[PDB]
Amino acid sequence: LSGAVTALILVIASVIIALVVVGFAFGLFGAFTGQGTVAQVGTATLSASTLTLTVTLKNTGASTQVTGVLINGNSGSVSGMTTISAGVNTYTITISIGSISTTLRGLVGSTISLTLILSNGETVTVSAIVTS
Amino acid sequence: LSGAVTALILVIASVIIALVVVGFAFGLFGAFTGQGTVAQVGTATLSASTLTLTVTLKNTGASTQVTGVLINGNSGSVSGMTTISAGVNTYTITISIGSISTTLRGLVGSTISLTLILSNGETVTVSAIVTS
Amino acid sequence: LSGAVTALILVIASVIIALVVVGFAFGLFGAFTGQGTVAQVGTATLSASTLTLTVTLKNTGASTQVTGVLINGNSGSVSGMTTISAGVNTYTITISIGSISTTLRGLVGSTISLTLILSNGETVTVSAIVTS
Amino acid sequence: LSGAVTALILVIASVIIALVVVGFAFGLFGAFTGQGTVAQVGTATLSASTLTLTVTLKNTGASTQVTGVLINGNSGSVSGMTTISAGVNTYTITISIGSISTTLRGLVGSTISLTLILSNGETVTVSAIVTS
Amino acid sequence: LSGAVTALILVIASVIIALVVVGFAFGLFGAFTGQGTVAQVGTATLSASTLTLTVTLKNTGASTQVTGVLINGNSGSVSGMTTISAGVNTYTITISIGSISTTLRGLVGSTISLTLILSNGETVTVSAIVTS
Amino acid sequence: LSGAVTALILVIASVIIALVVVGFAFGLFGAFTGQGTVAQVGTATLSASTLTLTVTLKNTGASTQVTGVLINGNSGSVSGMTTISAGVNTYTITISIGSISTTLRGLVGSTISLTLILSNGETVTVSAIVTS
Amino acid sequence: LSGAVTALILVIASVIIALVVVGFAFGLFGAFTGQGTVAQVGTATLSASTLTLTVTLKNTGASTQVTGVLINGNSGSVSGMTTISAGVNTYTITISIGSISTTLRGLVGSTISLTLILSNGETVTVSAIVTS
Amino acid sequence: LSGAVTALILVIASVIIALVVVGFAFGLFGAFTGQGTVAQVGTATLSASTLTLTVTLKNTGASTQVTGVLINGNSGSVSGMTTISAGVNTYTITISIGSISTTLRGLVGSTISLTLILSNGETVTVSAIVTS
Amino acid sequence: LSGAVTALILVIASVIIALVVVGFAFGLFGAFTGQGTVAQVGTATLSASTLTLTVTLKNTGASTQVTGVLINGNSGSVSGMTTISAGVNTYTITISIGSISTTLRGLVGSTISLTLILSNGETVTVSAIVTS
Amino acid sequence: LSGAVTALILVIASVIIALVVVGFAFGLFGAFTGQGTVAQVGTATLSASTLTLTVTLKNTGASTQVTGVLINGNSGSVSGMTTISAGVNTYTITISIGSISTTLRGLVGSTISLTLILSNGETVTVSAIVTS
Amino acid sequence: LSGAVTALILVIASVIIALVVVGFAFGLFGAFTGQGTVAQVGTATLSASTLTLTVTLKNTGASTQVTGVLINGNSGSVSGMTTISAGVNTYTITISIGSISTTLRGLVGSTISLTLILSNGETVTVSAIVTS
Amino acid sequence: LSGAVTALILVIASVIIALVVVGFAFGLFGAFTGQGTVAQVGTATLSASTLTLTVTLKNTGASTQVTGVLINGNSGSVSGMTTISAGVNTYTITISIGSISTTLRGLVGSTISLTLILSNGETVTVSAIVTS
Amino acid sequence: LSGAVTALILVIASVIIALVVVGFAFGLFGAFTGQGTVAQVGTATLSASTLTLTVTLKNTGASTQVTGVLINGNSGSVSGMTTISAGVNTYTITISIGSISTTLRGLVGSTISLTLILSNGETVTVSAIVTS
Amino acid sequence: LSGAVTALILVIASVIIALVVVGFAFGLFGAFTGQGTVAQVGTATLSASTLTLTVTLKNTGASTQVTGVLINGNSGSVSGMTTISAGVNTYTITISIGSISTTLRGLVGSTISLTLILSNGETVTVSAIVTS
Repeated sequence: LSGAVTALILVIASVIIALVVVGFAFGLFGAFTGQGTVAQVGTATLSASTLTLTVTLKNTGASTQVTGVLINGNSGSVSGMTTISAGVNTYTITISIGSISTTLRGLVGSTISLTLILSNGETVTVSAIVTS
Repeated sequence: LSGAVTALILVIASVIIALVVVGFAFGLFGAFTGQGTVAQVGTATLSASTLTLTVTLKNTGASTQVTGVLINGNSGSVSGMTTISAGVNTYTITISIGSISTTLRGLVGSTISLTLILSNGETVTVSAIVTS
Repeated sequence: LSGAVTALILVIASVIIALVVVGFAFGLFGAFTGQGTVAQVGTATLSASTLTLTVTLKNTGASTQVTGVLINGNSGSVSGMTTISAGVNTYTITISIGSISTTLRGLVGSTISLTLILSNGETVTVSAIVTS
Repeated sequence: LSGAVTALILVIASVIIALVVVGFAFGLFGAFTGQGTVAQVGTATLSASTLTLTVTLKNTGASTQVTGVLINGNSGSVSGMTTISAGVNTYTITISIGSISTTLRGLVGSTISLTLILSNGETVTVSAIVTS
Repeated sequence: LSGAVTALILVIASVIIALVVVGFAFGLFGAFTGQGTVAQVGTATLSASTLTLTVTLKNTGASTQVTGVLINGNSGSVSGMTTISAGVNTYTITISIGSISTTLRGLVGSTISLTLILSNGETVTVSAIVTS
Repeated sequence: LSGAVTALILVIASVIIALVVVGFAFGLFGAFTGQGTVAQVGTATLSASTLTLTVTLKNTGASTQVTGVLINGNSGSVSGMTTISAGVNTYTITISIGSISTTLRGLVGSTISLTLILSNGETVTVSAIVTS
Repeated sequence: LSGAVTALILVIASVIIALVVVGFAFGLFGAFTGQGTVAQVGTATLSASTLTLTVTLKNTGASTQVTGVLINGNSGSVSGMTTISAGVNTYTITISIGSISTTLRGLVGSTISLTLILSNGETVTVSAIVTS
Repeated sequence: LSGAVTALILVIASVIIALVVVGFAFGLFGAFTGQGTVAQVGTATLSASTLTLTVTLKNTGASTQVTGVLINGNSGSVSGMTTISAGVNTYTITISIGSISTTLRGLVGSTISLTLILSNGETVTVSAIVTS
Repeated sequence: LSGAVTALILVIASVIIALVVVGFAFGLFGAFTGQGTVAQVGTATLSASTLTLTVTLKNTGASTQVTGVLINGNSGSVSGMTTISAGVNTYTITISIGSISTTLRGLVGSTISLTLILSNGETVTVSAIVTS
Repeated sequence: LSGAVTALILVIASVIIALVVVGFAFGLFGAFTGQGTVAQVGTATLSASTLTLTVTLKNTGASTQVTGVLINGNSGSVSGMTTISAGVNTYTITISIGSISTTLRGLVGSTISLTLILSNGETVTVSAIVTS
Repeated sequence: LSGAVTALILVIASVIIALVVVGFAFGLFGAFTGQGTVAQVGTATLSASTLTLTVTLKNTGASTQVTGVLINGNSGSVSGMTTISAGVNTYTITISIGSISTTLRGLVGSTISLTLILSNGETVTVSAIVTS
Repeated sequence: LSGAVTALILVIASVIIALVVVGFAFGLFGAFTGQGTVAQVGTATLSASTLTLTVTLKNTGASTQVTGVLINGNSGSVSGMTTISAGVNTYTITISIGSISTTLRGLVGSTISLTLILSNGETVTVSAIVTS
Repeated sequence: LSGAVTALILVIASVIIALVVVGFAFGLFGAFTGQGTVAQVGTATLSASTLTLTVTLKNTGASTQVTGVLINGNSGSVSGMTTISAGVNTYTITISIGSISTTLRGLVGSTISLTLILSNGETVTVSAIVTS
Repeated sequence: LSGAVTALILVIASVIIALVVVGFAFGLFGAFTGQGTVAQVGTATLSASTLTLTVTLKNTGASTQVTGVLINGNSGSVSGMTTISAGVNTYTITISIGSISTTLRGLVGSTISLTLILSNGETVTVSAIVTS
């Protein structure tokens, strides 16, 4: 008599745990699909004199914050417009690095490769032209 | 004399309980087999202008209700053809999100990732092409 | 003489009472063997729109009624085809609960667990599929 | 003097009743050992056009019948070869559902999961391939 | 003569106790089945700045309170809308915890995993998207 | 004087009968202690082609013969090594059923469960491998 | 005495359930093996004026059908030779689309990429050379 | 007296039954361990013209019979070396299916996937190279 | 008077019988607690060249003997260090099976499952690595 | 009479034990969810001359000590700021290995792979750039 | 004449003793149902530096104090908040163990197992995460 | 009276037995919870020259002793630090196998998996790096 | 009494069964850890004149013989250095296939792809360069 | 009760199994992150007069041994600086090759490709200019 009731209790507990696991697995699918992506879609303009970067970055997911920016050398924080809206938009971003200041004078008119770190863990690689 | 009648009473009651448990266990097998699954079989199309989603879903179970949808930004409700029939069918679904409206204009011709919230605790990842 | 008559009377009375007890025990054996067994042998289809439960029940003993049904929130009375015949049959039952009404539309296509309350004290656990 | 005869009568009745209980327990053991076990051994073929199932079922127990079969949408009755012989044999079953017919044509070449409903309180979960 | 009377009394007492045990065992079936199954059915949403929790939860049982919540390592209390009704409905919960404050700005737009601790002892794990 | 003789006669008769009953109860104890124990101890090999069974049994009671053997559907009398000695020892048994012949060819290399009806009212559950 | 009876009943039920699960799992292997994949083997020719596609498709599994075709613009519907036989064969398929009709005239002599939508939830990438 | 006799009879019967169940449970361990599993070890050459399969199969259990083979089109009987020995051997098997004949001629030099429906309720996925 | 004497005799005999039964029941406790428990602590190794088995067995009970061993297809005898001492130990066992001799030479380096048949009514399941 | 009392006691104990097991099982989920997940977010900072490390680690679990750091050939210890704070943060940590010192001067400006080992069995791959 | 008086005395005594036994039986059930049941409902916390334990135990029975606590390797005496109040509460538990000190440093943030020793003779497993 | 005394004595004996069994079952809880669990939590350095082994194994259970070590082809003893304390520590274990020496020198820098057979009945698999 | 005796017997048997199963599972993990992994580390030199193969294979497990070597057209046996010792070694293998004789002369100085069939159920891909 | 005990033991065993599997899995991440990646970073110089070689190599991971070197003509042993330290260095390696000895005089000042066989199992490609 004691065995069967325990069997039913164990069956119910196993069903409950299985349903929780399945629900969490589907939640992972949804969350990972909706995490958010950012990638370059067109050539970006970078102002060498003022260290201002104008970039066009698409977003097919949730809003993402631009935590940091890095170059082939030193990496510096963003000055303005940290937030990235969903969809394709034109962003005005100022880069403030002590070492990079007054070092792009000779490179005006030639392409430069940059990386835009994102808060959600994604990484953005952009190629841009620099102008005075 | 009391011990034997007690033993037979307990045996009969325990047999009844065990049969009930076995029957419920088999009912669980049937219910989980027939719970119903949904998966995509081809490229879908998401209209950019009217936020109209055209998608084909393969169902191998009971009719399911599409309670919600998820897009790049906020989760939104669906307002057309919620019911999902059995077999293979083509659906036309309208999405109602105020904020994400008109953002799809920039992304015409690209590829997008969707999620269709289903009633039976299931999220179906969907791939669609954004068209205007 | 006085002792002998008393001994004879006592022996006869003891034989009578022992026979009565044995007959009662055997009647108990028969009644408990034939008290009635109820179990579910197939997937139950539960409707959320009209709150109607379709179930299959096997009975190898006495016929029994369904006094009530216990669902997620609270026990509710049954209003259709309470009587359970012998053998294997299909019973269609209408459940009337005001409080739990209009909650099951979110569960269409999922699986639900509900318990039947029978007249003879036995509780039959049932696994069912929610459909609209 | 009645005490001794009462004790002897009670001992005899207890012995008979305990023997009955033990015999019933062992008979129940034998019956449930030979109750009838059915499982699949090879992939089943389901014909979308004719709704014919070419399934091979292993039976390690007593003979049992197919009361019904449930498919994605609605459970339906079976037409031929309901009786299942002991041992592994190939069976042909015709499935009749009102609306399910002609819906599986889009599923040709895919995989479908269905469960049969046997007589001995058992549901057999069968994997299947739809065929043209 | 007293032996038969004692045997009868013991038989009746054994019957009463056995019926009580059977009734208790059958009542425990509903008592455990009705405790409810709680599991996520769709991706949740968490606001980093306001630290307010939006989640969708499915319940197949009685109302269950959320005693505490833990996200990374620490357990915090919930502010409002503690009670969880039966069925699938959206839940808005304000989360109060000192450690999380000023930390989630890094994880904007990134998937996170958190668990809600319920009153009935059942635990639910949730996958959620952190939003600004 | 008349009463004392009857009292003496009744006392002596009651003592004699009580001694008889006590001795009979002790005889029941001794006889039921060594009624016979038979339980399978090792894996049994069943020959498919000739339908020959090879099982190992453990005996702790008096020698008991095998009345018959029950198989999935048919019950047939044994033909070899009916007698079971006390202790653990291998037995070779030939089963005689007309229909079982050639039926077990499919299950070569598979497990099967059989029952051996014994003379002393005991049914022994047996697990065996069908090897050709 | 009830405990051991429940033990054997539960053991037999667990054996049956495990056998059914194992049989279904092993059947799923062959079911998902036999579904068969389709991949183009030779260069395909698409006739711009008559919208006729001459493609050879290698089918390594069960027979499938071509529900729809996807081209540079909107999707299309096949009209002839929908059924795909097993093995390698040359197929003649006609595509019917209203708006995209005759637009290929400018692309005569070039190469185009199209995707076929098969019945078994499959998309087949096909490389096509347009001819006059 | 009678109660004590009944108690001892019940104790002895319970010991008998419990030991029988324990012995059967331990026999099940050997029965399931010794059933035998068969898996492919190396690439299997196939003859397209003669429709002969040259496969190497590893068996670590009991002898088994290859009941049938499932090929892309439809399952067919195997007419060569149904018997499988223990250890690792090279088995030459001739497949007898009329419809699929000469279809493999096109696929000479490409890999193919087969399924063998073993006797002991097992399907072995086989990877083979088609040769002529 | 006779009734009083009968009552006294039966009371004394009943007390003695109850003490005997409870003593037997309590003795069974130690008898079954000390029966013997056997399981492997470490992986075994079977030498194909000499058919010597090296296994580590954990015993938490009385001494037991290895009556036989179950291998892939057949049951063979053991001829070395059958006796098992209490406590974790390393044992060397020589296996003699003529029919499947020298077959393991091809299987060197693979896993294998083999079963030990003990004399205490138990079957030990042992995992081993075949080595030369 | 004692049989029913034992039946009730065993049922009560079994129910208590089953509830204890279920409560422990839910504690397992509650423990596992908060065990912590750590992943890199962006390019790290490495100083060759000072051997000072500053790396950003996403933290979603309980704060844990850093047992050590993994370097090219030899594992390394942690000098300061061993404790980690939940959430994205920048922390200055010093590796203390005598041999590795002054070796990094050769590889200034080249990508390097490091590993941070968590105390609770987590090892995370870190990609960094070496700077002077 | 004495026979009737003796029979009446014995009958009254037997009735009184039987009623005493029946009344004693029910109080036993009452005491065992009110014996005190303890189960876990939430994840616990252990401090590495101070070893302070805070756990929530569901209490469905009479107040049962904790005599001691088990740890991974030893038995830990209770030094704080021995008393337990029925219902979910917060307890500050300190363990007086000397050699075990400074052994939780390396486990901070990992799953740990503990067990409570109640004063009523029951033990409950604990799942927890230790913190610094 | 005779029946009443037996009822009382057997009830008391059964109650004592029931408490003994329940106490054993509840003691088994802590007995098997504290049996000893060990896991691997960090990269284990292996020395090629002196065969010195540096591991990191968390001990969340009872104090245990490493009974032996298994390598790719040989099994050898452990030289020092056989005892494993509670909590994560750095363990230096020396292996003494003549054949293993100097063979692993060619495997410097690779990944090697080792086995540590514990004394509590659980085996441990370690991921190790061969260093010189 | 009888029920409690049955309960103790069942508990002891269940503990023994669980111990055996857990020990066998740990044995499985040990065996799979020690089964042996074989891969290639450098280019293989194949002599076209006498079809002699020189390869360098690393091994992390037991010695495994080379059952067969496969060439583009036909599989063949090996003649020397069948045994593969643990650790990185240089092996010389002679292949005997009549058909491929003198065919390799045209491939002198060009890349080729090989295949090895090891005894431990493994296939190895070997890149080789043909030398005259 | 026995079922509950078995459930507890199996759950605990699964706990240790899952923990050890997770730990071993993370160990693989650690080991393969630390395996050691070696590649060329600058133009190498080979002295044809004395077979002297000067290359610059970077080892981002563990110390690795140059077991052998391979050129187009043949592969010979290395005699100079087998050991590789962490970080870049100028390696003066003496190569002993038979066939190609004193044959590079003609190609002095021309590009050549060299291959070195490392200890961990990875090969490298060297672009070197041979000099007189």
